[PDB]
Amino acid sequence: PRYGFHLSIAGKKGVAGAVEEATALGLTAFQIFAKSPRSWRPRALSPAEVEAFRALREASGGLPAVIHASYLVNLGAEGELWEKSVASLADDLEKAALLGVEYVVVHPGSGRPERVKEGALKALRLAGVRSRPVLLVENTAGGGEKVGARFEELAWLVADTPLQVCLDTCHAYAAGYDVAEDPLGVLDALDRAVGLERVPVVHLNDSVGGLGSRVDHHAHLLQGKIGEGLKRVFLDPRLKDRVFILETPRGPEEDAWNLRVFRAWLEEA
Ligand SMILES: [Mn+2]
Repeated sequence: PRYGFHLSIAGKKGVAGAVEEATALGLTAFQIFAKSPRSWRPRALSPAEVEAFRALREASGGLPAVIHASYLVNLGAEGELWEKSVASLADDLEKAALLGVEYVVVHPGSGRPERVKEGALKALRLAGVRSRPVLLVENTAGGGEKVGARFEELAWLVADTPLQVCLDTCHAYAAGYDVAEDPLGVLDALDRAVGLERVPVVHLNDSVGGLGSRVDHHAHLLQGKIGEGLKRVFLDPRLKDRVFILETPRGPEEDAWNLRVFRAWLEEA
């Protein structure tokens, strides 16, 4: 299984900088934003930057890449925040298409599940996206009016659409799926409801919150409540050809810790 982190695109290196950092760190997959997640403004992507990104990626393994939509996106919003969210996600998809990034992942949002599906489909249409890139919807911690806590709901969300799913282990744990003590059972449930063939990317986040706590607080590998449970997910034979992305604080110390754990686990495949 491939593994990586969420890398920065800020600075003079732009998105090309992320490709370089992935190679430097020795990652086998990576994730980036298509623009600052703190603002709705789209980030200009020049043809030269597109060429650099593609050339750099292809020259060093063509590592699978994922573009994460901003947390600002809420496809379940009833108000005009919906239009802003749909347009922002369409931008992510358009940028991904230009860069040759195969996946864009977004959280469902909060509200009526039907509104979320409507939003996801509208974004795909606005972006004029074909079979590529593929939009992935993540399962969530649930609670309140958050959509996607149950795998069965996600299965309905992607039914009759080209949407696929991104499993987040922290979200699942927070929602009530015992990834810590029954990681195999959680994957069995996901395969029955959604089908693992439609889960190309896994956000292998550990959790600060407890089982069914509805708390969405990511933790580094081995530093949360799931612990070695994530090892069982990472090494499950059914996911051996998937992409695993950790979404936690970045830095030399943090990265070294996480890479040492990922690599130790990989040796146990
Ligand atoms: Mn989260």
